[PDB]
Amino acid sequence: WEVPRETLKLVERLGAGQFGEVWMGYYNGHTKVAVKSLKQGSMSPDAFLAEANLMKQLQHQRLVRLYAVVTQEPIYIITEYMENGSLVDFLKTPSGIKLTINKLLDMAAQIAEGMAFIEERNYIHRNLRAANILVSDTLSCKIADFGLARLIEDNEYTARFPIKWTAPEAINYGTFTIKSDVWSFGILLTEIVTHGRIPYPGMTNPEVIQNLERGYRMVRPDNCPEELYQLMRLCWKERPEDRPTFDYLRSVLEDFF
Ligand SMILES: CN1CCN(c2cccc(-c3cnn4c3N=CC(c3ccc(O)cc3)[C@@H]4N)c2)CC1
Repeated sequence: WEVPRETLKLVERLGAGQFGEVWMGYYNGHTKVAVKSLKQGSMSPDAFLAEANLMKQLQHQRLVRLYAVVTQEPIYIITEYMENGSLVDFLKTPSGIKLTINKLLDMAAQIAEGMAFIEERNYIHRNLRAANILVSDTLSCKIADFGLARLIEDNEYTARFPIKWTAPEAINYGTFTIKSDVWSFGILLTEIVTHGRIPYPGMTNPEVIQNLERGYRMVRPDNCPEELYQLMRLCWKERPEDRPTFDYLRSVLEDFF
């Protein structure tokens, strides 16, 4: 997986944040890639490279594909390039805003498909939200930053804490399982149908927490199909055992229309 830095030309910076940068570049002259580079001192090379190791372990059409790593300073992780960047941002563009419910649900289904694979392999995401989904030129969706031992923020590698996607038992006890990812997925569905609106709009993180102690659930978003809302409400059942599998979520979303 290790390559000489010479095999890579970084062309254009796509973002910079607290822990490093992401660039568009070319690999072996012809392959368009994205390159995540570590800012020295942010974390150890091993902590950074764990993300690459997880992409080695889990390969799937709905998961972001690893091409290579460079393990001398600055450390690089090299992946496939996704023309439409992060789903959370794409949804806010002219093209994104004009997507039909049909196409949005196809995208939700692809995300449930990738999560169904993670579930079947007995991994967890822990960081599931529209920010961590990448979108290709043909609107195919790929899950990034899965299986990490840590919770990530959106400003680490671009200019911009994810309490709003976190299930109650994870807030209260630090219990993270595939069922807390199912919770996060229900929140992600609200992002998809509102063309990228922040969850619990006009609540701060502490207010969300106070509301969840009282059993609060977001209302049906404007224009959201009622059946899709009922799917959301299943993802948000208080007890993790009452939440559906991703296998089921995928099957419902795939055949939705
Ligand atoms: C016209 N478009 C051009 C591309 N733009 C854009 C903006 C921000 C990120 C991306 C973009 C495209 N691909 N990727 C991106 N961001 C992070 C990636 C990544 C890299 C390494 C890693 O370990 C995990 C994830 C990745 N593959 C693309 C969006 C607008």
